[PDB]
Amino acid sequence: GQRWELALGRFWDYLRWVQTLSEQVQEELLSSQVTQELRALMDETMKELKAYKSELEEQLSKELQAAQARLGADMEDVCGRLVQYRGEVQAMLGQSTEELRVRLASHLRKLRKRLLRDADDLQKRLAVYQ
Repeated sequence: GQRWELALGRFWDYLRWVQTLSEQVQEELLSSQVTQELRALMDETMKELKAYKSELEEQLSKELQAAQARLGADMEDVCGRLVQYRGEVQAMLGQSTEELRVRLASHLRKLRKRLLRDADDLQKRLAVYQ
C-alpha cells in the first residue's frame, strides 16, 4: 500500500487505542498528547496523499478531490470530537464522565465506519485515475 495508506493505517492504529477510553487514554486525553499525536498522524496522512494525487497528475479531478476532502473531514472529525470531550471535562468539576464517554465512544464508532468506506472509495478513485 502506498505511502498514504501506510499513513492512514497508523492513524487507525492510534484511534483503535483511543476508542477503548481506558483511564490511561483519558489521562493523555486531558493532557492532550492524544490530540497532538492524532493531528500529527492525520497531517502526515494528507501529505503522502496530497503528494500522490499531485504526482498522479504529472502522470474526474473534482470527485477525486471531493473524496479526498472526505477522508480529511473524517480525521478532522475524530480529533475535533476528542478535543471537545477534553473541553467538557475540565469544566464539569469532577462529576461523573461516564455518559459523556458513552457518547464519545458511540460517535467514535460512527466515524470509523466512515473512514472505512470514504477511503475504500478514495482508493478505487485513485486507481482509475492512474
